[PDB]
Amino acid sequence: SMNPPPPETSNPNKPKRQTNQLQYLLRVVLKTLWKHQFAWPFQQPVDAVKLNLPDYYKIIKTPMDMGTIKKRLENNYYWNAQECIQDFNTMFTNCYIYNKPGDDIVLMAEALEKLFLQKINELPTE
Ligand SMILES: Cc1cc(/N=N/c2ccc(S(=O)(=O)Nc3ccccn3)cc2)cc(C)c1O
Repeated sequence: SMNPPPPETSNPNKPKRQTNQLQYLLRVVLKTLWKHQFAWPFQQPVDAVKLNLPDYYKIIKTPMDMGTIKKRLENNYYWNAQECIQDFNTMFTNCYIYNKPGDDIVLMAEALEKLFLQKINELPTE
């Protein structure tokens, strides 16, 4: 199997804005996660070809990753903070669906997700 195309990151037909929450999501949340020691599995789409995971996109129908999220933020692709938060949650969920408890990658996801949730608890006002 081929990899699916990556998620769209730009769309001139989708309205754009910058909000304090979206700024925080890029500058604090994304950037903090991105530099973490456990970020590497999550910095780009899962390359099921390169990793020889033929079933990955048979199981995961809503792929998402931080590279995509970063580009969406940088492109002002999101209108609502919740769209971005949802993308992060989808990314984590995919990991938990595909992988098993105690797998290194699941422990990595848990740790990154705990940091993510901590940071979104600090989202500034609307
Ligand atoms: C979310 C997710 C990621 C993944 N594999 N991801 C990668 C990402 C990057 C590399 S890397 O080889 O470019 N960089 C590395 C590889 C190992 C340690 C540090 N950096 C390898 C696997 C595999 C699975 C199932 C999965 O559910």
